[PDB]
Amino acid sequence: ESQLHSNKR
Amino acid sequence: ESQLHSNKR
Repeated sequence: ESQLHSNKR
Repeated sequence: ESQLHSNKR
């Protein structure tokens, strides 16, 4: 989820 | 995003 919440927007 | 927030944990 790291990656995803790095994606963020 | 719904489709992934769907995965919440």
